[PDB]
Amino acid sequence: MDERDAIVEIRAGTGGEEAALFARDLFNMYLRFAEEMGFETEVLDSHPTDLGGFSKVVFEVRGPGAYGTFKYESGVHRVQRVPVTETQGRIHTSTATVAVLPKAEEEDFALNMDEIRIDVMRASGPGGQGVNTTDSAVRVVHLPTGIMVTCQDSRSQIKNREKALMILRSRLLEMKRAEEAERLRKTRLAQIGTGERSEKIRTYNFPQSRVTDHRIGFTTHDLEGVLSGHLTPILEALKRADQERQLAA
RNA sequence: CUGACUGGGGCCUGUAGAGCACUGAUAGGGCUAGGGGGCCCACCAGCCUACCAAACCCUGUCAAACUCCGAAGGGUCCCAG
RNA sequence: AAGUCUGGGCUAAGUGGUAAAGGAUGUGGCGCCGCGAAGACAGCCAGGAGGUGGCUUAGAAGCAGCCAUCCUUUAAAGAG
RNA sequence: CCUAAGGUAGCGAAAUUCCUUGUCGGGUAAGUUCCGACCUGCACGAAAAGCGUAACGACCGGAGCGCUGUCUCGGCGAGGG
RNA sequence: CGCCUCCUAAAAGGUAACGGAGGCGCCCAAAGGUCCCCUCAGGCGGGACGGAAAUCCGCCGGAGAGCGCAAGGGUAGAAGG
RNA sequence: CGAUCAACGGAUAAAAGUUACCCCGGGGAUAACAGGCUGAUCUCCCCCGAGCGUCCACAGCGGCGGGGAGGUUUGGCACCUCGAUGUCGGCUCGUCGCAUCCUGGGGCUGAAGAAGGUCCCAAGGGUUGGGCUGUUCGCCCAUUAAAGCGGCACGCGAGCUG
RNA sequence: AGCGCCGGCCAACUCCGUGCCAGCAGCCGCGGUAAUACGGAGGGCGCGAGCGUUACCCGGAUUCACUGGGCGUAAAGGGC
RNA sequence: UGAAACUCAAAGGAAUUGACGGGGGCCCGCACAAGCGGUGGAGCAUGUGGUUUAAUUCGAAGCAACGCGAAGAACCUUACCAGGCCUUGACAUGCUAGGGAACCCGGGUGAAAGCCUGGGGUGCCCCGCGAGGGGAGCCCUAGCACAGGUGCUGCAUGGC
RNA sequence: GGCGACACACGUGCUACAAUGCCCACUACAAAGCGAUGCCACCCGGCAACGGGGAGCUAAUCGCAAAAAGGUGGGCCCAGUUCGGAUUGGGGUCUGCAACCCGACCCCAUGAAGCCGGAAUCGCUAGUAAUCGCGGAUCAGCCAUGCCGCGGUGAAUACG
RNA sequence: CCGAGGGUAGGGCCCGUGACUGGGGCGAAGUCGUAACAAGGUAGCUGUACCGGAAGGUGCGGCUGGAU
RNA sequence: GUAAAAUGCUAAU
RNA sequence: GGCGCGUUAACAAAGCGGUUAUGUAGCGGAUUGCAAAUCCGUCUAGUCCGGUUCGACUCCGGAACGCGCCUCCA
Ligand SMILES: [K+]
Ligand SMILES: [Mg+2]
Ligand SMILES: [Mg+2]
Ligand SMILES: [Mg+2]
Ligand SMILES: [Mg+2]
Ligand SMILES: [Mg+2]
Ligand SMILES: [Mg+2]
Ligand SMILES: [Mg+2]
Ligand SMILES: [Mg+2]
Ligand SMILES: [Mg+2]
Ligand SMILES: [Mg+2]
Ligand SMILES: [Mg+2]
Ligand SMILES: [Mg+2]
Ligand SMILES: [Mg+2]
Ligand SMILES: [Mg+2]
Ligand SMILES: [Mg+2]
Ligand SMILES: [Mg+2]
Ligand SMILES: [Mg+2]
Ligand SMILES: [Mg+2]
Ligand SMILES: [Mg+2]
Ligand SMILES: [Mg+2]
Ligand SMILES: [Mg+2]
Ligand SMILES: [Mg+2]
Ligand SMILES: [Mg+2]
Ligand SMILES: [Mg+2]
Ligand SMILES: [Mg+2]
Ligand SMILES: [Mg+2]
Ligand SMILES: [Mg+2]
Ligand SMILES: [Mg+2]
Ligand SMILES: [Mg+2]
Ligand SMILES: [Mg+2]
Ligand SMILES: [Mg+2]
Ligand SMILES: [Mg+2]
Ligand SMILES: [Mg+2]
Ligand SMILES: [Mg+2]
Ligand SMILES: [Mg+2]
Ligand SMILES: [Mg+2]
Ligand SMILES: [Mg+2]
Ligand SMILES: [Mg+2]
Ligand SMILES: [Mg+2]
Ligand SMILES: [Mg+2]
Ligand SMILES: [Mg+2]
Ligand SMILES: [Mg+2]
Ligand SMILES: [Mg+2]
Ligand SMILES: [Mg+2]
Ligand SMILES: [Mg+2]
Ligand SMILES: [Mg+2]
Ligand SMILES: [Mg+2]
Ligand SMILES: [Mg+2]
Ligand SMILES: [Mg+2]
Ligand SMILES: [Mg+2]
Ligand SMILES: [Mg+2]
Ligand SMILES: [Mg+2]
Ligand SMILES: [Mg+2]
Ligand SMILES: [Mg+2]
Ligand SMILES: [Mg+2]
Ligand SMILES: [Mg+2]
Ligand SMILES: [Mg+2]
Ligand SMILES: [Mg+2]
Ligand SMILES: [Mg+2]
Ligand SMILES: [Mg+2]
Ligand SMILES: [Mg+2]
Ligand SMILES: [Mg+2]
Ligand SMILES: [Mg+2]
Ligand SMILES: [Mg+2]
Ligand SMILES: [Mg+2]
Ligand SMILES: [Mg+2]
Ligand SMILES: [Mg+2]
Ligand SMILES: [Mg+2]
Ligand SMILES: [Mg+2]
Ligand SMILES: [Mg+2]
Ligand SMILES: [Mg+2]
Ligand SMILES: [Mg+2]
Ligand SMILES: [Mg+2]
Ligand SMILES: [Mg+2]
Ligand SMILES: [Mg+2]
Ligand SMILES: [Mg+2]
Ligand SMILES: [Mg+2]
Ligand SMILES: [Mg+2]
Ligand SMILES: [Mg+2]
Ligand SMILES: [Mg+2]
Ligand SMILES: [Mg+2]
Ligand SMILES: [Mg+2]
Ligand SMILES: [Mg+2]
Ligand SMILES: [Mg+2]
Ligand SMILES: [Mg+2]
Ligand SMILES: [Mg+2]
Ligand SMILES: [Mg+2]
Ligand SMILES: [Mg+2]
Ligand SMILES: [Mg+2]
Ligand SMILES: [Mg+2]
Ligand SMILES: [Mg+2]
Ligand SMILES: [Mg+2]
Ligand SMILES: [Mg+2]
Ligand SMILES: [Mg+2]
Ligand SMILES: [Mg+2]
Ligand SMILES: [Mg+2]
Ligand SMILES: [Mg+2]
Ligand SMILES: [Mg+2]
Ligand SMILES: [Mg+2]
Ligand SMILES: [Mg+2]
Ligand SMILES: [Mg+2]
Ligand SMILES: [Mg+2]
Ligand SMILES: [Mg+2]
Ligand SMILES: [Mg+2]
Ligand SMILES: [Mg+2]
Ligand SMILES: [Mg+2]
Ligand SMILES: [Mg+2]
Ligand SMILES: [Mg+2]
Ligand SMILES: [Mg+2]
Ligand SMILES: [Mg+2]
Ligand SMILES: [Mg+2]
Ligand SMILES: [Mg+2]
Ligand SMILES: [Mg+2]
Ligand SMILES: [Mg+2]
Ligand SMILES: [Mg+2]
Ligand SMILES: [Mg+2]
Ligand SMILES: [Mg+2]
Ligand SMILES: [Mg+2]
Ligand SMILES: [Mg+2]
Ligand SMILES: [Mg+2]
Ligand SMILES: [Mg+2]
Ligand SMILES: [Mg+2]
Ligand SMILES: [Mg+2]
Ligand SMILES: [Mg+2]
Ligand SMILES: [Mg+2]
Ligand SMILES: [Mg+2]
Ligand SMILES: [Mg+2]
Ligand SMILES: [Mg+2]
Ligand SMILES: [Mg+2]
Ligand SMILES: [Mg+2]
Ligand SMILES: [Mg+2]
Ligand SMILES: [Mg+2]
Ligand SMILES: [Mg+2]
Ligand SMILES: [Mg+2]
Ligand SMILES: [Mg+2]
Ligand SMILES: [Mg+2]
Ligand SMILES: [Mg+2]
Ligand SMILES: [Mg+2]
Ligand SMILES: [Mg+2]
Ligand SMILES: [Mg+2]
Ligand SMILES: [Mg+2]
Ligand SMILES: [Mg+2]
Ligand SMILES: [Mg+2]
Ligand SMILES: [Mg+2]
Ligand SMILES: [Mg+2]
Ligand SMILES: [Mg+2]
Ligand SMILES: [Mg+2]
Ligand SMILES: [Mg+2]
Ligand SMILES: [Mg+2]
Ligand SMILES: [Mg+2]
Ligand SMILES: [Mg+2]
Ligand SMILES: [Mg+2]
Ligand SMILES: [Mg+2]
Ligand SMILES: [Mg+2]
Ligand SMILES: [Mg+2]
Ligand SMILES: [Mg+2]
Ligand SMILES: [Mg+2]
Ligand SMILES: [Mg+2]
Ligand SMILES: [Mg+2]
Ligand SMILES: [Mg+2]
Ligand SMILES: [Mg+2]
Ligand SMILES: [Mg+2]
Ligand SMILES: [Mg+2]
Ligand SMILES: [Mg+2]
Ligand SMILES: [Mg+2]
Ligand SMILES: [Mg+2]
Ligand SMILES: [Mg+2]
Ligand SMILES: [Mg+2]
Ligand SMILES: [Mg+2]
Ligand SMILES: [Mg+2]
Ligand SMILES: [Mg+2]
Ligand SMILES: [Mg+2]
Ligand SMILES: [Mg+2]
Ligand SMILES: [Mg+2]
Ligand SMILES: [Mg+2]
Ligand SMILES: [Mg+2]
Ligand SMILES: [Mg+2]
Ligand SMILES: [Mg+2]
Ligand SMILES: [Mg+2]
Ligand SMILES: [Mg+2]
Ligand SMILES: [Mg+2]
Ligand SMILES: [Mg+2]
Ligand SMILES: [Mg+2]
Ligand SMILES: [Mg+2]
Ligand SMILES: [Mg+2]
Ligand SMILES: [Mg+2]
Ligand SMILES: [Mg+2]
Ligand SMILES: [Mg+2]
Ligand SMILES: [Mg+2]
Ligand SMILES: [Mg+2]
Ligand SMILES: [Mg+2]
Ligand SMILES: [Mg+2]
Ligand SMILES: [Mg+2]
Ligand SMILES: [Mg+2]
Ligand SMILES: [Mg+2]
Ligand SMILES: [Mg+2]
Ligand SMILES: [Mg+2]
Ligand SMILES: [Mg+2]
Ligand SMILES: [Mg+2]
Ligand SMILES: [Mg+2]
Ligand SMILES: [Mg+2]
Ligand SMILES: [Mg+2]
Ligand SMILES: [Mg+2]
Ligand SMILES: [Mg+2]
Ligand SMILES: [Mg+2]
Ligand SMILES: [Mg+2]
Ligand SMILES: [Mg+2]
Ligand SMILES: [Mg+2]
Ligand SMILES: [Mg+2]
Ligand SMILES: [Mg+2]
Ligand SMILES: [Mg+2]
Ligand SMILES: [Mg+2]
Ligand SMILES: [Mg+2]
Ligand SMILES: [Mg+2]
Ligand SMILES: [Mg+2]
Ligand SMILES: [Mg+2]
Ligand SMILES: [Mg+2]
Ligand SMILES: [Mg+2]
Ligand SMILES: [Mg+2]
Ligand SMILES: [Mg+2]
Ligand SMILES: [Mg+2]
Ligand SMILES: [Mg+2]
Ligand SMILES: [Mg+2]
Ligand SMILES: [Mg+2]
Repeated sequence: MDERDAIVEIRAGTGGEEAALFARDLFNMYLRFAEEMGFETEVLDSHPTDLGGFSKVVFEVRGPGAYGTFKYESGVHRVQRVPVTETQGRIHTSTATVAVLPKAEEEDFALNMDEIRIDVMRASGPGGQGVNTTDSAVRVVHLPTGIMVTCQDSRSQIKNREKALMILRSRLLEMKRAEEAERLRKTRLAQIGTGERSEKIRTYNFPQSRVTDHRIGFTTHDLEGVLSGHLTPILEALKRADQERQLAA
C-alpha cells in the first residue's frame, strides 16, 4: 500500500478560472515537494487553462514510500484571496479537489479452463446434409459465473471454439475492468466528494498567511514556503494524530 | 556371337559413416572489445564486477541446401566366359 | 496326413493365446562388495541421558518453522 | 484527411441484428417464440418510397376463455375390409 | 504455368509432390579481340585535417577479395586491376 | 523487323458472366451421408512429485514434463456403394456396453453423530412431469432414491411423423 | 420557580469563544479573525406554575373590495 | 376552454440622478495627422519575472510596479541563512538584596561576541585630629515590575 | 555568507554599429555648484592611476577647472577598419581594520557581438526636439551608463 | 311474487403503481457560442411557415413598445 | 434610401 | 484461414534511394485592462527483426498490430 508508487489527481472545484489557477499552485506544490523526498513525478494527463492554470492534472509519485505520505492530501482544499481574476479587490473563496490513489496492476487475463465447459451440438440453419450431421456449433459456458458464449459462425468446430473463448474472455474482462472502475469511482467520491466550499481539508487564506488542516487543528504561517513545497510539517503533525487514532482502551 | 549376367583391368562419383578445415548453429570454461551496473569523479581519469557479452582459445557437440575426409556399391570402356 | 519322438533348461501366468511409461520381497541364473563367533542379521533384553533448548515463538521447550548441529560420567545417549 | 456529397425526417435486435436466447419491462409456476422499450442499425431509411392507418384476409405470429380421445391412457361398440 | 541456381536425388545420367530456398524477361562500344604490365580481402603498428572505414608507409597474409545482377561450379601459374 | 502468342510447343485476326427453370452423356476415376483405415482433435485413465492443504507431498489436490486406452466430437485419407447405401429432430419399439446417476457391498477421510468428499466392487432393476425453441444440446419450474453417459448405418421413414 | 426573549419589526447589551466552520432563521437577512444576529457567561427585557413551540380558524388582508378594488403603459376590454 | 405539483421573495409600472453606447451635436489634449530623433535586433549597466539557493530579506504589479522604496549593500548597512554567545536583556524608567561602587590602565580566552581574571581612586554633609560609619551622581551581581520585535493585518488606522 | 546566483523572459537605460566619422597636437566660449581629518594651487618622483612635497582659501579673494561640442593643422581611405570596447591574462594604484565571493581607477596584451535592427513601438511643437560637456546631493571607495540640476550649440513640421 | 346476497358477462369513473420516455423548477463553478438590453454592432417585438448543435435565422404580413 | 471588421470577463457590501 | 492495403512527430495526413512536407497544436514574442481572434518567429519524425545498396522512413523478405474483402456446393 504505502510502498507502491502513487498517483495524485488534482482537479478544479468551485471558483471557475481561479479554482483552476489555485489547482495549478497545488500542482507545483506537490511537485516541488517531490524532490524534497527524492521522488519521481511523471505527468500523465493535464488540461491547461489558457490563463496559466489546469482544470485537471494527473501525475505519479514514483518512489518507495509515496502512498505513506501523499495519502493525507486526498480531499478538498480551500482558498480565499483576492484573485487575479477579480477587479474590485474582493476576497473570493474557491476550492480545488485532490485525490490520491495507488498505482494498481496492469495484470493480464487468461481463462482457467477447468472452470470452463464447452458444449457441442448440431448447427441451426442452412448447410444441407452437412449442417444436419456435422457438430459445428460450440457453446462455452463459464461455470463460476454462468454466462455462455455460442458460436456457429463457420462450419468448423475448432474455429468456432476459439471465436467462442475469445469472446468469453473479452466479455469477462470488460466485467472485471468494470468493478475496477466502480471501485475507482466510489473511492474518489469519498476523497473529492461534492467539492463544495465546505468538506474542506486545508485552507490557504492568502490574507492571513495561514495554512490550516481543520481535521486536527495544526496551523503554520509559512503560506509561501508551504505552497513552495515544505508540506513536511503538516504531514508530520497529522502523522502523530494519525496513530492517536489507535488509542485503545 | 555381338546379349542378359559373370571374371580381371583401368577411369568417373561425393551418398552411408564420420568430421568441424570452410558456411552456419552450439553448452560451458578461459581470455578479453563495447556496452549494463559500478565507489565515484567532469577539472582529467581510474578501480571494481557471482552483470548482458564481440572476437580469439580450450573442452563438448549439431547440419538436406556445411565438408579437411569418405566407403560399400554404381556407371562406362577394354579383353575373356 | 505325419513323433503324445529323444536329450538339457525355463514358465505356473492358460503367460503362451494382442499394448506403454512406470510399479513390485513373482521366479530362476550370473555377478560386486559388505557384516559375521574382533558373535553377525532378525527378534527379545536394556541404556538411549544430560547444561535443556540457541531462533520461532505468552508452550512450540529431546518429537512446527530457523544457525551451525558444542560438549560429560562413557561401551554408546544425536541441544534429536 | 478524403469525397461528387457524406443518411435528414421518421423508424430500429425489425419478413432486416452476425455476436444473440443482446439488456430491461410485461405475460407464465417456468417464455430461444410474443408484446412494450432501449440503440455500437454486422447489414433501416424516404415513389425497387419512409412512417402510420379504420375496414377487409381460408395469409403468418403470440395470449386467453369456452369445449374436447389431442393427450395422461386407453376401453368398448357399429358397419366396409 | 516458360527459363536459370542449390537441395530433395539413394557418390554416373535421369528422377516426383500445391516439398525446402532463391533468381531471369537484362545488360556492356567495352564489361569485346590481342599484346604488355600488375595482384587481393583482412589483422597490427605508424601518419595534418581524417573518424571503425577516404588517401599514404611498413610487417604478416594462398585466397576467405574480385569476377555487372541469383546460386553453384570455377578462378591470382587469372577468368581479377 | 513486328509476339507478357508469359496458359511462355504458341486453338481464332477477333470473346465475359449466370442458371434454385434446367437438360443429356459419364464417374463411387471425385465431394456432401453412413461405414472403413487413421486417432492430430475429442473423451477417459495413468507416470513424475514442484507446490497446496495452520501442521503434513499423496484426506482432498498435482507446477513443469512423461506414457496410454477408447473410437461418442471435429478432422485426415478417398477403399465398397453416384444403372441411388433417403438425410436433422420427434414418435414408437427396444437391446447392449460400463468410464455407475440411483439402489446393494466396501477401503481411505482433514470420518464424533447426521450428512458429505474420494477411490474400489457391482450392469439386477430403476432412472418423473412440465415452460421455451424444429431443435439435438441447453436453460428454467415442480418433484425425485436418482433425474447417468455412450454403442446399435450419430439404432429404428418397405414402422409413423415431416 | 421556572420559561421565553435582547440585529430591525420589537421591550431588552456587553465580554470571551468561534472564524461562510459550528450554527441561528417568521420575513429582511446573520457567520469568511474585534458577531449587540452563532455557542457560553454577566447584565438586561417579558410573563409567571407556568413559559415556549408545532398544527389549524378569524384578523391584520379595501389581498374576492355589499360595506369596501380595479382593467391606456403595473395582472386585467372579448379581433369585429 | 384551461389547471395542479414543485419553486422563487420577488416578478412589475412610471419617473430621478448617474454611468455607459461599435447614439448625436459642439469643443480640446503631441490624440492622430505633419515632421525630427529614437526603442524592438547587438554588448554592457540597472530593476523585475522565473529557476536555483542553507538564505538568494521585504515592499512595489496594466496605464498609475519594473535606473521604483534604495539621494551610494565587501564589514556596517541588514530586515535573510549558518554557526557560537545573550537572559530585566542594546535602551527606558521606577521596586528592592549584597555591595558600596564611580571611571580608568592590563591578563587570558575565543573568529569576535562573550565568559573567567587584576589593579588603583567617588563628590554631599556630618561624629569629624577617631577607627572610619552612614545619606549621596553613577557602577556591579540576587531578584523586580517591566523592556524588545523590519513578526502579522495599508481590508481596523493617522499622517505622507 | 547571502542580498551581486543563470537554462531563460520583460521594462528602464549607456555604448555602439562610421567619413556630417575616428584620431592626434595645438587655440578657444559657459553656467550652476562645491570645498577646514575639506578643496586643493604650484613643484618634483612615477607612462599612468598616484605619491612626496607644499602655498592659498574659514573662502565673487584660494581651488576644484579640463568645460565639451567648437576652431586651425596634420593624419586613418571605406575594410568588423585608426569603426566598436566587450571578454580574458598579467602588472599595479587607492579607499578601507579588512577587497575571495564583491569595489573602483591605471598600464600592458587581448579586440567580441554589432553593417542601423521582424511583428511592433516611445518622445518631442522653440531655444523645443537632437547633440555636448559641467555640477550637485548620498558618499570611506564605489559597480552613477541612474536621479536632480546647469549652461553650450540648435532644427523640421502642424493641411487639417 | 318480491327479495339480502351469491354467481356470470360487459361497461363507466377514481386512485396507486410501471421498463422507458417528455419537458419543467432548482444549483456561489462546467462546455459551446453571444440572441436580447446602446441603432447591442443585421432596429426590436409579433402570428405563422420552413430550417439549423444551441441561443436563433430567414420568408410573408402586422406593431412602435424603434432610431437618428 | 441614410447610417457598423471584431466574441467573451464565473464566484464574498 | 485466404487475398489486398497500411504503421511517419502532439494529433491528422503527404512526397521521396541521398533534402526543413503541409494544417492545427505546443513553445518565445508582439497586440490587448485581460483573454480569444490576429500578427512576427519557432519546434519534436518514420513498429520490431533480417536482407539489398556506397547510402533505406523510402526497396525486398518475415513478425506484430489496424483497415478492407472473401470463407461458397452439400
Ligand atoms: K445450388
Ligand atoms: Mg477535466
Ligand atoms: Mg471581474
Ligand atoms: Mg472436459
Ligand atoms: Mg451442425
Ligand atoms: Mg431455425
Ligand atoms: Mg444454399
Ligand atoms: Mg462429417
Ligand atoms: Mg561369344
Ligand atoms: Mg556386353
Ligand atoms: Mg568394371
Ligand atoms: Mg545403400
Ligand atoms: Mg549423415
Ligand atoms: Mg564448423
Ligand atoms: Mg552430422
Ligand atoms: Mg544427421
Ligand atoms: Mg552430407
Ligand atoms: Mg586424409
Ligand atoms: Mg562395376
Ligand atoms: Mg557392376
Ligand atoms: Mg565375349
Ligand atoms: Mg514327451
Ligand atoms: Mg541323445
Ligand atoms: Mg493374471
Ligand atoms: Mg490363454
Ligand atoms: Mg491373456
Ligand atoms: Mg446504412
Ligand atoms: Mg442533410
Ligand atoms: Mg427535413
Ligand atoms: Mg434519428
Ligand atoms: Mg435494435
Ligand atoms: Mg429479444
Ligand atoms: Mg421494424
Ligand atoms: Mg439489416
Ligand atoms: Mg438475434
Ligand atoms: Mg441467430
Ligand atoms: Mg432468455
Ligand atoms: Mg424477459
Ligand atoms: Mg417476467
Ligand atoms: Mg391477467
Ligand atoms: Mg411453439
Ligand atoms: Mg419489441
Ligand atoms: Mg447495442
Ligand atoms: Mg428498403
Ligand atoms: Mg438500400
Ligand atoms: Mg429504385
Ligand atoms: Mg428492397
Ligand atoms: Mg429511390
Ligand atoms: Mg410499417
Ligand atoms: Mg393497419
Ligand atoms: Mg388517421
Ligand atoms: Mg388496421
Ligand atoms: Mg385477403
Ligand atoms: Mg387470405
Ligand atoms: Mg379474397
Ligand atoms: Mg391458444
Ligand atoms: Mg386456453
Ligand atoms: Mg382453452
Ligand atoms: Mg383415440
Ligand atoms: Mg405421452
Ligand atoms: Mg377398436
Ligand atoms: Mg366390425
Ligand atoms: Mg506447358
Ligand atoms: Mg521462356
Ligand atoms: Mg546430386
Ligand atoms: Mg545423382
Ligand atoms: Mg545413384
Ligand atoms: Mg545421357
Ligand atoms: Mg518438383
Ligand atoms: Mg508417376
Ligand atoms: Mg523461395
Ligand atoms: Mg519469382
Ligand atoms: Mg573481363
Ligand atoms: Mg584492351
Ligand atoms: Mg590504422
Ligand atoms: Mg586510418
Ligand atoms: Mg571468391
Ligand atoms: Mg559488385
Ligand atoms: Mg542480385
Ligand atoms: Mg500477359
Ligand atoms: Mg498452354
Ligand atoms: Mg491463349
Ligand atoms: Mg492465333
Ligand atoms: Mg495479329
Ligand atoms: Mg483468348
Ligand atoms: Mg452460356
Ligand atoms: Mg433462383
Ligand atoms: Mg426462388
Ligand atoms: Mg418451369
Ligand atoms: Mg431446359
Ligand atoms: Mg430442357
Ligand atoms: Mg440432368
Ligand atoms: Mg443425368
Ligand atoms: Mg448417363
Ligand atoms: Mg469409366
Ligand atoms: Mg481425375
Ligand atoms: Mg461420398
Ligand atoms: Mg462423405
Ligand atoms: Mg466429410
Ligand atoms: Mg445418398
Ligand atoms: Mg465420411
Ligand atoms: Mg457401407
Ligand atoms: Mg488413442
Ligand atoms: Mg487407437
Ligand atoms: Mg490425441
Ligand atoms: Mg490407463
Ligand atoms: Mg505446506
Ligand atoms: Mg498429512
Ligand atoms: Mg496438470
Ligand atoms: Mg503421447
Ligand atoms: Mg494412445
Ligand atoms: Mg466408430
Ligand atoms: Mg464414428
Ligand atoms: Mg480399433
Ligand atoms: Mg471434408
Ligand atoms: Mg470419421
Ligand atoms: Mg473411391
Ligand atoms: Mg466420400
Ligand atoms: Mg490413390
Ligand atoms: Mg452415391
Ligand atoms: Mg438396377
Ligand atoms: Mg443396383
Ligand atoms: Mg434402384
Ligand atoms: Mg469399474
Ligand atoms: Mg454407491
Ligand atoms: Mg453404498
Ligand atoms: Mg457417517
Ligand atoms: Mg462433525
Ligand atoms: Mg465411501
Ligand atoms: Mg479403493
Ligand atoms: Mg444395473
Ligand atoms: Mg403454452
Ligand atoms: Mg416442449
Ligand atoms: Mg428442447
Ligand atoms: Mg441451443
Ligand atoms: Mg440418497
Ligand atoms: Mg439431486
Ligand atoms: Mg426432463
Ligand atoms: Mg440406448
Ligand atoms: Mg447411415
Ligand atoms: Mg440415424
Ligand atoms: Mg439417438
Ligand atoms: Mg432414422
Ligand atoms: Mg416415409
Ligand atoms: Mg426421420
Ligand atoms: Mg429401413
Ligand atoms: Mg426402405
Ligand atoms: Mg422397414
Ligand atoms: Mg429398407
Ligand atoms: Mg417443410
Ligand atoms: Mg418573547
Ligand atoms: Mg412583542
Ligand atoms: Mg430595542
Ligand atoms: Mg436563539
Ligand atoms: Mg415567529
Ligand atoms: Mg473562510
Ligand atoms: Mg469583521
Ligand atoms: Mg467576536
Ligand atoms: Mg439570527
Ligand atoms: Mg434574533
Ligand atoms: Mg448571544
Ligand atoms: Mg384589530
Ligand atoms: Mg391592525
Ligand atoms: Mg376580508
Ligand atoms: Mg390570513
Ligand atoms: Mg365594491
Ligand atoms: Mg388593485
Ligand atoms: Mg400588459
Ligand atoms: Mg377594441
Ligand atoms: Mg388581449
Ligand atoms: Mg422603467
Ligand atoms: Mg506620428
Ligand atoms: Mg530605427
Ligand atoms: Mg533599436
Ligand atoms: Mg527582447
Ligand atoms: Mg536591449
Ligand atoms: Mg536591488
Ligand atoms: Mg526572487
Ligand atoms: Mg540600497
Ligand atoms: Mg548600508
Ligand atoms: Mg548584513
Ligand atoms: Mg499589501
Ligand atoms: Mg491612509
Ligand atoms: Mg542604465
Ligand atoms: Mg533596453
Ligand atoms: Mg562632495
Ligand atoms: Mg570636480
Ligand atoms: Mg575583428
Ligand atoms: Mg559577422
Ligand atoms: Mg579596431
Ligand atoms: Mg587583472
Ligand atoms: Mg569585494
Ligand atoms: Mg559601412
Ligand atoms: Mg504642448
Ligand atoms: Mg556622440
Ligand atoms: Mg555627473
Ligand atoms: Mg562619492
Ligand atoms: Mg334480485
Ligand atoms: Mg345483484
Ligand atoms: Mg394511473
Ligand atoms: Mg447579442
Ligand atoms: Mg436579432
Ligand atoms: Mg459586444
Ligand atoms: Mg452580430
Ligand atoms: Mg441584432
Ligand atoms: Mg418571423
Ligand atoms: Mg436559414
Ligand atoms: Mg448597418
Ligand atoms: Mg471600426
Ligand atoms: Mg466574432
Ligand atoms: Mg465562454
Ligand atoms: Mg467586449
Ligand atoms: Mg458566458
Ligand atoms: Mg508515409
Ligand atoms: Mg499519426
Ligand atoms: Mg496531406
Ligand atoms: Mg504514392
Ligand atoms: Mg520546419
Ligand atoms: Mg510543421
Ligand atoms: Mg504564442
Ligand atoms: Mg497575452
Ligand atoms: Mg536497413
Ligand atoms: Mg541497412
Ligand atoms: Mg516490410
Ligand atoms: Mg453455387
